[PDB]
Amino acid sequence: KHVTAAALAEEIGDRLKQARLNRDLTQSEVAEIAGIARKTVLNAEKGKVQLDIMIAILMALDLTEQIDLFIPK
Amino acid sequence: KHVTAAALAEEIGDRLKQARLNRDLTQSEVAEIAGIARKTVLNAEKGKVQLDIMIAILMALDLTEQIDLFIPKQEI
Repeated sequence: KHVTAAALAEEIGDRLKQARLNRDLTQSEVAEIAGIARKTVLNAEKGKVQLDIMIAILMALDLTEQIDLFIPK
Repeated sequence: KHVTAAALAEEIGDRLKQARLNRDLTQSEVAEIAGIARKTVLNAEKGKVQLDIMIAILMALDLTEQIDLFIPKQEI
């Protein structure tokens, strides 16, 4: 991939948005589940998010089982 | 897999650290390659990092594709 880190972060944000839509959830619903502000979820879907917050969002979508496979050892 | 988001971020920090060590790189050298501050790398290895910065660190370690195991591509 010949892409900047910020552009790839935006692509990951889009994947998070798609995962959410596939689960028929709104940003407000994801925020309520994770116990965070709706604005924080909105920002995450733009690629602007802290790692622990992103993980909390993913846990709200039941999408953290793959993380065991991320740079493991 | 019953763990908190904070704990999991810290576990990812430790994985970033061991990926770096396996490549014989220092924190200073990763920062240099990625064009960021040393302290930013130090904090990332403790699990304190923004998504774009984590990606830049992965790119410095030639592990960019691993991001697809953090959030896979999604169909409609």
